[PDB]
Order: sequence, then structure tokens, then C-alpha cells
Amino acid sequence: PIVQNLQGQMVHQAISPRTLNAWVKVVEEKAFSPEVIPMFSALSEGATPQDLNTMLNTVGGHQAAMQMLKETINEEAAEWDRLHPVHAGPIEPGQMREPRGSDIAGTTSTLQEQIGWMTHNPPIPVGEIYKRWIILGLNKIVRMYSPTSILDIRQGPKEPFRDYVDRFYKTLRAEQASQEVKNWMTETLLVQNANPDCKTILKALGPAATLEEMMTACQGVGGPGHKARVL
Amino acid sequence: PIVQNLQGQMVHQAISPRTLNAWVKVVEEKAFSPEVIPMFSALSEGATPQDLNTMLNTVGGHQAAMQMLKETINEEAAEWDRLHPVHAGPIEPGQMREPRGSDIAGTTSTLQEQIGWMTHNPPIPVGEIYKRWIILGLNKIVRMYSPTSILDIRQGPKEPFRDYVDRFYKTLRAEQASQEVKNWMTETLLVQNANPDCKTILKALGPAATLEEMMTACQGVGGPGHKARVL
Amino acid sequence: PIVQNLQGQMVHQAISPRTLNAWVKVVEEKAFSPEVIPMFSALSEGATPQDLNTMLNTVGGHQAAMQMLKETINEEAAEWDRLHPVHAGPIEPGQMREPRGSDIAGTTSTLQEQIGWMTHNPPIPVGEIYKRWIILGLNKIVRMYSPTSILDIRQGPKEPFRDYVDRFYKTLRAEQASQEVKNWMTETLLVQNANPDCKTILKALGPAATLEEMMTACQGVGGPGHKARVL
Amino acid sequence: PIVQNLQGQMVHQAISPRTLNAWVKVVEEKAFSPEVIPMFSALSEGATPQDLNTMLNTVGGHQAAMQMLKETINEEAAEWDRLHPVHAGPIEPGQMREPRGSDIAGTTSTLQEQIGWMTHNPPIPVGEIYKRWIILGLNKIVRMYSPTSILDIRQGPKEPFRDYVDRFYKTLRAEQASQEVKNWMTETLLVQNANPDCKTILKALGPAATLEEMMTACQGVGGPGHKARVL
Amino acid sequence: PIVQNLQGQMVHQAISPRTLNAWVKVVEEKAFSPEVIPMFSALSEGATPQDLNTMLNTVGGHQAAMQMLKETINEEAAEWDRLHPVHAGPIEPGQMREPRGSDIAGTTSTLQEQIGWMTHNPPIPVGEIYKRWIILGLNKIVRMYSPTSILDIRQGPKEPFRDYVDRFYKTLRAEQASQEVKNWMTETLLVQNANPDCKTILKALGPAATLEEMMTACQGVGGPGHKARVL
Amino acid sequence: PIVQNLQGQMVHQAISPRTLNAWVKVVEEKAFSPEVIPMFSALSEGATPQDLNTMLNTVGGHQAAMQMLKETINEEAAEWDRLHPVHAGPIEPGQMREPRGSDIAGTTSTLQEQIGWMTHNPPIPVGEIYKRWIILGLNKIVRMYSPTSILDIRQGPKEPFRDYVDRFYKTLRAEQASQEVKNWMTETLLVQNANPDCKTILKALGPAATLEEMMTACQGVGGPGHKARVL
Repeated sequence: PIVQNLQGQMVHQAISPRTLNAWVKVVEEKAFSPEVIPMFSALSEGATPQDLNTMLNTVGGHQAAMQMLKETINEEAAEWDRLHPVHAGPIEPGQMREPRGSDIAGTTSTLQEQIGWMTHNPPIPVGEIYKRWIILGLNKIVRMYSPTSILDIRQGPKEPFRDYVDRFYKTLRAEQASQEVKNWMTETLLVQNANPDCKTILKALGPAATLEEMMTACQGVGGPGHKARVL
Repeated sequence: PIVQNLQGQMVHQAISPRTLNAWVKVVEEKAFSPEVIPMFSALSEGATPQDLNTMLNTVGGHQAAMQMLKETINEEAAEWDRLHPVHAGPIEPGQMREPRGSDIAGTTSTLQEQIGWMTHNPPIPVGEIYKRWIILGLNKIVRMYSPTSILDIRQGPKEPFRDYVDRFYKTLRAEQASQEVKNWMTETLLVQNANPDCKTILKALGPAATLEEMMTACQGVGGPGHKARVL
Repeated sequence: PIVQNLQGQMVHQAISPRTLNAWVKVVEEKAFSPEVIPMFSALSEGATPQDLNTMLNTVGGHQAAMQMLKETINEEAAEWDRLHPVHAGPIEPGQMREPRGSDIAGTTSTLQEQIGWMTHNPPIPVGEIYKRWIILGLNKIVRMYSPTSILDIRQGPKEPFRDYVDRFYKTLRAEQASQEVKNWMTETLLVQNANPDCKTILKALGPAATLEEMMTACQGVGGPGHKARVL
Repeated sequence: PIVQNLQGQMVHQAISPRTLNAWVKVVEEKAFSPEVIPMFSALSEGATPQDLNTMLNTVGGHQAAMQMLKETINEEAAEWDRLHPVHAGPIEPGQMREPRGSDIAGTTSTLQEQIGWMTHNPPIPVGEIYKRWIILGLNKIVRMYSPTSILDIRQGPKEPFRDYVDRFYKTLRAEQASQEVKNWMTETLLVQNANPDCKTILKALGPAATLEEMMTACQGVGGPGHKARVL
Repeated sequence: PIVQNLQGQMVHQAISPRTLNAWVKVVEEKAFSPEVIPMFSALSEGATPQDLNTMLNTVGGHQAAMQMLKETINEEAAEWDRLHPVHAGPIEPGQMREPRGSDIAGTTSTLQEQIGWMTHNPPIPVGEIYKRWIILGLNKIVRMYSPTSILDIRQGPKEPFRDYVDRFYKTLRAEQASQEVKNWMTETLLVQNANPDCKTILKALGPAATLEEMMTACQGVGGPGHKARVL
Repeated sequence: PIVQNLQGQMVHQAISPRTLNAWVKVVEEKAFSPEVIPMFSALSEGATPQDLNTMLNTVGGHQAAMQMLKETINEEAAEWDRLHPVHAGPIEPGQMREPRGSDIAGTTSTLQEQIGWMTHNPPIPVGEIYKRWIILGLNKIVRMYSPTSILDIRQGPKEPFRDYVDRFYKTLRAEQASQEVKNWMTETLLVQNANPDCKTILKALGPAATLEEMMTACQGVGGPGHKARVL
């Protein structure tokens, strides 16, 4: 990793083994969750391609997912060399060279070269480019696996609606649902599968209400019996 | 966050995984309580909008509440931009400009822009303003996930006066209650089920008597009960 | 807090969240009790009123006790305003105004104004003053949540003298009685409230005995607990 | 090892007991698995020959494997002298003396002399060359002590295809055979030792399909994907 | 504690809360065991008398022993004053004042003086001296609560000698006596208070017997040792 | 320890308790095994007598063995006394003394005197001198404890050669002998204690073969000798 110094330009220092073990633990529990993505992003601030490779190539768990991630990195790298030709030709002496896909993923690039890119003026952001391919591969393996199924969740007869709203949002996190999708899903799932005594209020309120308006509706409707009707 | 004592070089570093893990664990044990708010503020000392966004996105529980919190932030950010003529927007050479509400929320602003405003003299306090908006949304979430009604808090025969006081002041922490209303409540709600002589002591004391005197008041069991000495 | 306490140049730095958490967990894992108070002073050496308020606001629990502390520091502010009234009207241009109780307790006065008082002649250390007010409140909680008098202690029939002395000192610390009175209590009262079997041994040391003479006496007194205690 | 941390230039410092204890724990429970190599690489970032010797001598387990590793290192060290034959004694004072093979292994060299090579301009990478010799030895012992081998692996009759690929991949990446062999095993061998019902689907798909296309197929083989995962 | 980077320049740093918690918890678990002494030695690294007093003041457990430790440091502080004649009144112009025993134990000194002594010509190591006195106070607790009379010790009938040696040496460590007297005790009392079968071996060896020679002696005392080498 | 290389020469640096715990974790699990010597050597880099005594005192259990180490040091100190004639009377401030054997072991001496001896011309490297005495004591406990009998290791009729050599090498490492004797045993005893059906194969293989050639030899009769238990 390479970070700002109070005494001058940026300094590279070795990765901690304890943070590396802590990384392996979040990978083990949270590989199939969006939770690992900001933790990885925060960890990877000031990371070289070598550091990013060390983080990936340390892991021994989930080898099918790791191979799919490596295949994804190769696939993104192949696209980069299609997108960018070798414009600058055979390398100009003295000058910084322009990364190819394999250079970005650190297979044809050494650590001191990467530190040179980090410390160059203007900054050359090879690590910042590479981590997005890694994040994309993590999203892709989750998408291929698909553990979460939105339409399955429903309420028993006297269950609180407010917790079901939380369960619905919890179940919907990784799917990439827009505001329009949330409006549609409110109509095609949430209003339909709600507590039966809450339904009349929700039908009056309609699927274009705010989440706060949904949350602050249906007061005390949950728990034993049908209660005395407000409408 | 910005780090160090602000002398010579204005260094800044990324948010730690340890801090993010500690925050997630705090959310497990202490939730969104007013007692968490100064601790969250302590985490947020010299924080950028990017660091603040990283903390919000890390949390995996309370997903509906997170969506309400983000849309509350978007409402506050919109409200800010109609509180004066709008600040100048994003620029390709990266001239200093000023932050509008979305820049404060971190949704139109780069990390380098955020550091730029923060290290400007006089500084524009974007992280502090955004931290306050996050706290304002967290204040909404705790209130939604609170028991209802101050009028259910009343003195009874069952428990010491202390427990009613503990409940009463705990209840109003996120509410920002009136002092005159609190005096009226202290006079009314907290003398309700007292027996005549005990009610007379509370009446004689009034609402501006010390809690130390109120705890020590009302010796022995109610009615013809035992008076706390074996003679 | 202030960097290098009262001995430095009066430069500020933000509170540690880990240190703030450690304060909350001292309260959780020991409750408001004598051993909290020196630990509180140790973490609070250079603390500002804002830092001290931040510590009070994040406790959560012990709300009735915290109210007695709030009333105690409200009374200290009231006493300060009563015995040190500020000059009437807003101050004349270009000078330092006198401090009110609210200014000292960090609610009406800015940190830069407080540093203004710390760079005054005489210097007024608002954090140091406010800590004494807080310590009086903590001592009041400690006395209140001690439900016994020092005069009502008696050594058990099956209690060794060493565990009685430890229990006596813990009881004595809760009581806020005068310093030469506390020395008189250790010299006279501790032997007087020692058990019948130990008491003849202690009386035979004579009235001018040192702590080591008392503490190395009474061997075999305190039944199976004494036998468990011996090394 | 050598470390900068906040320093502008590399500082030689002793290997931690924490580094050594983690190394022993990794060796004892994971040596014959390719998890040892990246963690060894991380724990030996800027390691000296003396640090590497300290690590090698701190192992007490697996002495036949350590001897096979030592013999493999001994050949490469013996080879280095044939390839790069050192004239002993710099011709004119003002130079570092050249590393011979036993100097790289640490046996004929002393630590300040080793640091002189490693802090030279450009660096003379004696630790990295020694690590390459160690890695060739590690790659020898992992195949030797493997309990299972690739051709013996077969898909269970009720086993998910996605888990079978993962289980096959764990064995495959502990195989030390060349990329042509690896590519034949992943593209051809894996399909053959798949379950009969699954294998017919793979035959219909054909061998030119990518891993994404292969993982897309094989629906209705094994239990649900969300079972037995950490969610 | 002090944090140092240069010769003759010292920077005051706060005590770690992790260190304060560790110090309290080991004392809670183990009481004032000998095992406190390495933990105290580790946790008081670069400690000042102010830090050491804060560490003592922090403790709330074991008050009778803690008061005895406080008497013991005061006895040591008096012992220092009674054996050094110092200066009456103010020190002569431009000289550092000479530390008294109460200055060493931080009763009459303050933090600025303490760093002054540590950077004096020659240096006076007031914290390290005070640490020995604190250790004498910790040691005192074992002698008072144990009956350390050296001729009343015995070896058990089936006891394999080594535990008796551990007990005898522990008795010597607890007891206050001359090194020459303790040397005489190894030739006399150790042989004398041994069990008959072991004593029979010891008489043949004679009083020049040593710990290495002792280790392979007494191997059948109370029966065979069998496959144990930890007894 | 005095482990810093840049800035002040004799600048203080604290020992970490977590680093000491990592030493304890190895020492408890492995006891007095040959790997203690490199672990202790890495730990005791740049150590003072004060640091060395902390390291010794945190080793738990085995007091008779620990006293044998202490006595081995005491004998070195007795021998040292003849070699170097040093004497002192009563001790005062204002002079940093001459090093006696007890001072070198740190019993009668403190950090600043020890620093003064390293700042003397010629230096006296008191911790290094003491450390060699400690290493002899540690080696003696290791030789006393670790050996389990090389002469009882021999290949049974259904034992794999590969299992046998690994166990023989572990046992051979445990033996207290010289490397020269161990090389002779490796040549002779290892082949002689082989089973006669494998011994004929070893004769055919000759001195020429790699350990891997020997390891892959001696098929059938016994089990596979490398497929282990599933852990």
C-alpha cells in the first residue's frame, strides 16, 4: 500500500498480516453479500495492483468464484486492449509508459513501476482502475449464484407490516432496483402480500407514496384480532 | 478523514476497515440511539462526505431505514439549494468553485473537491454540515423505532421514583422537549397515583426541587404498610 | 482535547472514539462507583467542555443518576453566576469578557473563546473547573447508589479481617466525609467495628498501632474463608 | 526485514514473534495446501536471508518435507555459482563484493553485509532470489504430500455442478503440471468425471463454451444453491 | 509515558486505555501474584511517576493490599530521604533541584520535574526507581498473606522433589533475608526438610549439589516417574 | 528494547504485550523445543537486562527447569567475577557505576546505568553478555526436555519408508548431538534401522539419490504413507 506522508511525497509500506486475516474473514462470511464491497473499497484505498493481487491471491476459499473473478479480470483486460491500441509504440526512454490490460491487472508489471505511476505528476491511477474490475467480478459471481428471490417473502395473518417493509428492502439490496422498479414492486408484491387488516389502508395510500408514508401508516394493526376499523 | 494537528502539511487518509467494523458492531448493540450520536460524531471528526458515505453504505441491517435516511438527506440537500441562489457546479480543469447541497452529500463531488473546500481558508464545512444531516436522519429513524406516547409515563405504587424519572428523561432524548411542558409533566404525571401525605410532599417540593430530595422522599411501603424499621 | 494538557501551547485535537468507547464500557462494566472517578480523570486530562459534554451525552444508561449529575452541574453554574456576576451590558470593543456558568460548561461559549480565557491574565482553565463540578456530581451518584452508612458496617462472623478491611475501604470511599475524620475512622472505627474474635487481638496491639501491625494480626479468624484466603 | 513506514529510506529491523507465530500456524495447519505460498510471500515482504533462515529453523514439524525443500534450495544455490562465478575480493576498493550462492542462502554472509546488498542502488535482490528457491521447494512438497490427485476426483450423484467445479478446482490448483495440462483438465477432464445426467447437458453444450456459459447450464442437478451457504 | 525520537528530548504521551484495562483485569484475575510483575514491567514501558500514580489510583479492587502497597512505597520514600541529606530551601541558581523520595514517588513532584530529572546530567531515572519500590509493595502482599517461616516447610511422602524445590525457592523469594544466608539455607534447610528417600540421595550428593544434578536425581521417590517429563 | 536505527543512538522503544503474548503462545504449545532458540533470538534483538528479565519472567510453569536456567546464569556470573574485578559500596545518584555480575544480570542495576555502559568507551554490551548466558540456560532446558530416543526409531514390517524417515528426522532434530554426529547417523543408523525389504532398495538407490527418489520408493506391503487423516 502507498499513502501520503507528513514528511513529503507518498511512501509505500508493507501490508499488515492481521488486516489480511481480517480481509479473509469478511470474504468468507460476506462473499455473497453487497456488505463486502465498501469494506474492500475502504481497505483498497492506496493499494497497488500488487496489493490488490496479494488480497485476491491470498484467498484459498471459494475457488470456483475466484476462477470466475480471474476470468472476468482477463475479459475486462482483453476489452481494454481492444479499446486502447498501443498509441505510444515501442517505449520512449525516461517517459512513463501507458498500461495495457495485463499491466493494469499486474501480470506484466512490477511493484516499483506501479509506485512510479502512483508518484508521477499528474497521478496515473492504475490501482483505482483495476479495483473496479474486481468489484464487477464480485457483482458478477453473486449475479450468477442468485441466492435472493424477491417474490418469495410474505406475511402471516397478524404479523406487523413495518417489519415486512424492512424484510422487503433487505431482500432487494443486490438486485439493482430503480425508483420506478420500487414503485412497481410496491404494487406487485408489497401491497398484495401485506397483513390482511392493513390492506385497505395500503390500497387507499397507493404504491406512489413515500417509504416514510408507508412506515407511518397502519398504526397498531399488527397483533391479535382484526381491531376496530379506521376507514 | 483529514488527520493530524493542522501544522505545515495538510495530509488526509482514507477511512479504516477497523472503524467501519466498530461502527457495524455499535449498530448491533446500541442501534440509532441519541447516546450513539456523539460517538458517531467522534468517528466523523474531520471526515469527508466520501468517508461519511462509506459508513452509511457499510451497514447491512436496517435497509428500509437506510433508504429513508438517504432520501431524507436528498430532501435536506434540495432544501439547502433553495435557501440561497445555487452554488456553481462541477468543472473540467478543477477550479475551486463552491459546494451545493449534492456536493455536501457527496453525490456530485469528488474526494479531491471535498478536501479542496475543507482545506480552503476560510473553510466551507461540508463534512460537518453533512454529518448534521445524517444525524437529523438518524434522529428520524430512532423516533420511528421508539415506543409511542409521553402520557404513558406516570408515577405508580409499584417501582421507586428513580425508575419513573429514568423512563421520563430517556423517553424525551430525541424529542427536544419544552421546559415548561416538562415542569407541567413533573407536577402532573409524576404525582398521579401517590397517597395523600406522599402527594403532599411532592406538592410541597414542587417541580424545581432537587432529584436528590425526591429520591430520599416517601419513606416505607404505601398505605398501612411497613415503614422500614424493626422496633 | 488540548494537545500537551496545560503545559503546551494550547492547540486542539479531536477526541479518540476508542477512548470515548472505553469510557462507556467503564460505566457498563463497573457502574458509577469509586474506581470510575480516577479513570475518568486519567482520560480527561486535557479535555475541553465540549469533550466533557460529549462524554456525558454518550452514556445512555443510569439516566436518573445522570439527572442528579445534571442538577449538580446546573447548581454549580447557578453558584458561579451568583458569586461571580459578569459586568452589565455587552463588553466594550476589543477585550475578553468575564465567564458565565453556561460559558464554563461549554454550551454558550465557543472553543476559540475558551482558548481566549486560557490565554487570559490570570488564565482561566474552563475544563479543569468543569471537571470539579462533574466530579462532585459523580461523588453524589456514588454516595446515593451506596445504600449503607460507614457507621453501620460490622465484620462478619465468618469473614476474615483482610476482606473486612477491603469492604470497609470500599464503603469509606463512597462516603464524602472530611479527610482528618477519615483518618480518625481508620485509626479508631475500623478496629471498633471488627468482629468479637478479632477485636481482642486488635485491642492488644494498643491504640497507636500502624496499618501493618493490624493487617498482619488476626491469623485464623474468619473460618473457612480465612483458610481459603491464605497463600 | 527492511521497512520504511514513515521513513524516506529502508530501515533494517528484527522479525516479529507475531510474524514467526503466524508463519508456524500457517505451516502446521496449511503447509501441503497452496495457501502457504501467498501468506509466506506476505510474511517475507523485504525479508533478509537471516530472516528467512530464522523462519526455516523455527519450523520443527515436517522434517522430510523441509529436507526435500532444503535439497531443492541446495541445487539452485549450487547452480547460481556455476552461472555467476564470483571473483573473490573487489578489484579496487569502493564496491560491494558479489553474492555467491552460499552468500544468498546466508551461510557465508553476515547481516550488515546482506543489508549492504539490499540497500544498494539499484537493490541487489538477495532475499527475493532465496524466496524463489524456497518457492520451488514448496511447490515440490505440496504435490508429494497431497492426499488426493486430480484423476480420482468425481462428481457425487446428488452433488451440485457449481460445488463440483469448486471441489475439482481445489485439487486442480494444487497440481503443479503445466498450463496445457491445466487447460485440458478444466476443459476436458472435468466434463468426463461429471455426473451422468449433468454430463449429457455438458456434451450437448460442447467444449467451446466459456466458464460463464458452462455455469449458466446444468440446471436441475443437485439441491438449491442457497442451501449450505453463509447468508 | 514518554515517547522518544532523539537524545535528550522527551515528549509526554497519554496512557493507552487498552493498557489501563489490561492492568486492571490481570489484577482482578490473579490478585497480587508474582505473575503481575512481568505484566507490570511490560505495561509500564517509559512510564513517569505521574503515569505510575495514575495506574495505582485507577485500581479499585483489593483495597487492604493496595493501602499496604501505599504504606510500603511511603516507607521506601522515607528510606530514601533518611539515607540522603539533600539541600534545605531553594536549590542554588540555574541548577536542577535534587529529587527527594516523595519526589521519586510523585507525592511532591510534578511531570515537568520528572522529565527534567530523566534528561539531567548524569540522568536520574525516577520512574525506574519508583517501579522497584512499587514491586517491593507488590512483593509485600505475598509475605504478609503467606506464613513464610522457612523451617516449617516439608516435602510430601509421595512428592517427586521438584514441587518441593518450587515451594522452597518460592518461600526463599517471599522471605526477606541476606543472599549469603539464603546460600547457607540451600546447604542446610533444603536437605533437612526433604523426605527420607530423597534426603538419603541428597546426603550422598552433599551440599555442593546443583539444579542440573538435581533434575536427574530422586526419580523413584514415591514410586516410578513413568512417561511424564512434566511433574 | 533499543531497536531503532535512525535518529538518536540510545533512544527508548517500548516492548509490545501482544508481541510478548505471541512468544507465550509458541512457548506453551511447543515447550522447550529447539525452535525456542531462534524465537528467543528474534525477541531479544536489541534487548537490555530490563527487557531480558521481562522476557524470562513471562515464561509460565516448569519452575525447577527455570531455576536450572537461573543457576546456569549464576554460575556464568560466578566465573565472570574472577575475570573482572569490580566492587561498590553504598550507591548514590550522580554517577553511573562500573558493572558487577549482578548489575549485568539486572538484579542490582537499572536501565540508565546499562545505557551508560553502552555509552562508555570501550562499551560494555551488558545485555548481549547476559543473553549468551541465558541462551546456554535455554539450550540446557531444551536438551533436558526435548529428546525422545533416536535408537528406538526403526522401520516395522508394514511401515512405509516415507513415514519412517520423516519421524526419524523429527526425532533426530530433537536429539542433543552435534550436526556432525547427526550427519553420521543420517548416513548409517537411518539405513541400518530400515526394514530389510526396503533396505535392499536403499542399497540399489545408493548414496546418489535425492530424498524425493527415496520418498517415492518402497511400494506395497504397508499403506499409502501419505494420504493422512482428513483434518
